[PDB]
Amino acid sequence: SSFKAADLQLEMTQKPHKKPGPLVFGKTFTDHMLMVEWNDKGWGQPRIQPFQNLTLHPASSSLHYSLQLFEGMKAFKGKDQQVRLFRPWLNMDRMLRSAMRLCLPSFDKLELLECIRRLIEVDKDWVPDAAGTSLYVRPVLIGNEPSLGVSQPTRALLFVILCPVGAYGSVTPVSLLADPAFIRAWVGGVGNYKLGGNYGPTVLVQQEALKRGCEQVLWLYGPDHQLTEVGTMNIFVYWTHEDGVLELVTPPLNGVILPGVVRQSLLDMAQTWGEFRVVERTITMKQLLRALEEGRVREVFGSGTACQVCPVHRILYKDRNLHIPTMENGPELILRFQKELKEIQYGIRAHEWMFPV
Amino acid sequence: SSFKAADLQLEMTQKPHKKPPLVFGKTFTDHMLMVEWNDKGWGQPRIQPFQNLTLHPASSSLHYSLQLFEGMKAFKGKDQQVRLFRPWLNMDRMLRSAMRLCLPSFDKLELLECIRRLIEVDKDWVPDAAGTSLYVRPVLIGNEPSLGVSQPTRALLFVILCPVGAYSVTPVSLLADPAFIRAWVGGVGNYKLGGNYGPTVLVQQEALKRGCEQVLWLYGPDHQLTEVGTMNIFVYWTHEDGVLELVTPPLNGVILPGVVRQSLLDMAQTWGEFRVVERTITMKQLLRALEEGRVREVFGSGTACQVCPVHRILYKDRNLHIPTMENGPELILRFQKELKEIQYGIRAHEWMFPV
Ligand SMILES: CCCc1cc(=O)n2nc(NCc3ccc(Cl)cc3)c(C#N)c2[nH]1
Ligand SMILES: CCCc1cc(=O)n2nc(NCc3ccc(Cl)cc3)c(C#N)c2[nH]1
Ligand SMILES: *Cc1c(COP(=O)(O)O)cnc(C)c1O
Ligand SMILES: *Cc1c(COP(=O)(O)O)cnc(C)c1O
Ligand SMILES: [Cl-]
Ligand SMILES: [Cl-]
Ligand SMILES: [Cl-]
Ligand SMILES: [Cl-]
Repeated sequence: SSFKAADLQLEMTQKPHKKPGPLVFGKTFTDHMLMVEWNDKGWGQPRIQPFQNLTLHPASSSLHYSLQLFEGMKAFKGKDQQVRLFRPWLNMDRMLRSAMRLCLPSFDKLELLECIRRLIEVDKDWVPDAAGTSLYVRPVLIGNEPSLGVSQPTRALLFVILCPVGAYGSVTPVSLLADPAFIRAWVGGVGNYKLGGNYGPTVLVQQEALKRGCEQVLWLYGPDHQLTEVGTMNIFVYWTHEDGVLELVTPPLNGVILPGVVRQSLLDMAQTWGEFRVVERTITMKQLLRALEEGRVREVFGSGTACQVCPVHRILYKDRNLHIPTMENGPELILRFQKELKEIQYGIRAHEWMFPV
Repeated sequence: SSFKAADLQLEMTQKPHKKPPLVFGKTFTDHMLMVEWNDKGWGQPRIQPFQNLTLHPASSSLHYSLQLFEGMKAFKGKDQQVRLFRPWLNMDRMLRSAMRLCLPSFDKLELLECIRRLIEVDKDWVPDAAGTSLYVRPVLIGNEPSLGVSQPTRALLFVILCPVGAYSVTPVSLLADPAFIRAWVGGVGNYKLGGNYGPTVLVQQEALKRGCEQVLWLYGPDHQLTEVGTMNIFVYWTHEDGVLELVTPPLNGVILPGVVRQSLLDMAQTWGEFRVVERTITMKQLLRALEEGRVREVFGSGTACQVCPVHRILYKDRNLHIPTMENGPELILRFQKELKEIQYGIRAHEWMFPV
């Protein structure tokens, strides 16, 4: 029933744009896009087409009832000009889970991956090769039922667009607002899926953080103020735990955590090293407060595709500014992660995580 | 800064559609309202032929759900006068929604007049059979062509219209499973935002699979009854203190403040015949009240279906008969009678806004 890469239709652009000569994340797009339509006849043939507007019926359920989901992954170009995607199978898996949660049509993950490979191959010259640059890949699946009844759509659109990017200077630390009034996601909810509806409501919360002199939001959960995420990034703490053991901890996948690809990759790398405990456990502000008083915290940071690994130096909680000594500790773990990831992403070391285009 | 109705651009259709049993939200009228917002502020509002939207693939409406909507009804009286039901409350709510998603503010009375003009142009689409109306669907979306999660510098406000029939005293069954969560305290379930709806589609499919028609949304360790489908919930009973009462859950974060809900509270409070309260309702209380024969009627309220009775609730594996229909339903019938008198201009009333 899935659309097939074997049926890919291609229309080259006749309005090719000049590439960037200052890359602002997510604002510059390449010449082509993928588009696939689904209706009562199933999936149509996939097509690579020139970058262009979507035409939607004004009642489209994508716009009224948020039948929408997305992905985000990067492709990187090595010195030899070979382009490789970073662990894209995980994004495909996550995308399909999102689709099922929103009653959107199923597709074949490898068929989509091949279509995306073909699209990036067409726009290969858009993938920059300067240090710290990449191509951001944005798949999207939206419902497209022209009806105001809240219902499973009988029509949908799957499309993929591409953006050359730089950093989002990838080792500049940030300050976080930690206010329990704002709740990103709830157990039994959809916070662990990459659905559009999870993001729009955060915009005002981010504005409030800025107003309070902070740069990003630390999302707290539950009566014990668990640290869940930071902005649109997973949170990690490298510390000596209350039992005396040095560990890297991140919250477990209990429903309010988006299971990041970078997150998983950091756990995977640190487990492979075998040099300290690597654990998924709830982290509370009580534990962090005590650990900071007792000098046991080394580094705190967010993980995610767009910004990679970002250090945190301050947390504002219950009107008090908590200094986080991440930069004082190197930040050694952060720098090590960034170096090993860069070697893999740009092909300095062969690795099964990279998917060649 | 707001767009002004005085600046309205009118483009009449050259291809009118053939007019219509009306199925909710699937038939559209000939025209729509469109207004764009960008760095220069609001453009001039426009009434134009119903037509597709053209959106940049990076539009923040489609990636980060920078989208909200409204729903309200216009009614045509016997003499063809068309009137909107309490539209000021929808404009108020729409603006609260806009602020919550960092979308641009607009002047509520300017939008109302633009909407009046649109309905006037499409006045012949407003049906006048008993139980029929015109459903008005305003929408505001962010339209920033950027993958950054940020306040948009572009937005689009549009309004489409649907003639509708019934949706009106046929009772429904509800699935009440605490696994399902519509909204949480500290969330945005109390705003009419697109994001609150998409996740419910799968849950509604589970309700159907279990032989029920709609979802009774439970919340909290005490299994509070919050909402029913996309409708507010009311219970008419004799409470544990022996007092006859109409109760609906309070606006404490997980309840969408319905216009019909407020109207029912206003109406019953004005009668002064029984106690009318906003208080949480738990399954424990309902189970006990059912066993003691204290429950008279349970129903949902909302624009598309008005007031709908409930006759059954499946609470996990236990099937509960709700005696609404054996009790008249006297309250539901009275509310429906009085609202009809007001909506269709039988009785002049400040709740109605003439077109
Ligand atoms: C939703 C995926 C695309 C995307 C949008 C966006 O706005 N951001 N912002 C990010 N990082 C901001 C940030 C910096 C430091 C900390 Cl500790 C937390 C958040 C990311 C990423 N990655 C991202 N992605
Ligand atoms: C979200 C606004 C438009 C809209 C869509 C939709 O699907 N519905 N469904 C409704 N009612 C179903 C229902 C019937 C009985 C009970 Cl007890 C609960 C829900 C309504 C309405 N009103 C509506 N509106
Ligand atoms: C996308 C996302 C992440 C993790 O992203 P990866 O790029 O898969 O590592 C974490 N949290 C939130 C809220 C996200 O949207
Ligand atoms: C719109 C809405 C209501 C109330 O609707 P009114 O038509 O304003 O009475 C109640 N609950 C939910 C979930 C809604 O979307
Ligand atoms: Cl992998
Ligand atoms: Cl998960
Ligand atoms: Cl009013
Ligand atoms: Cl409210």
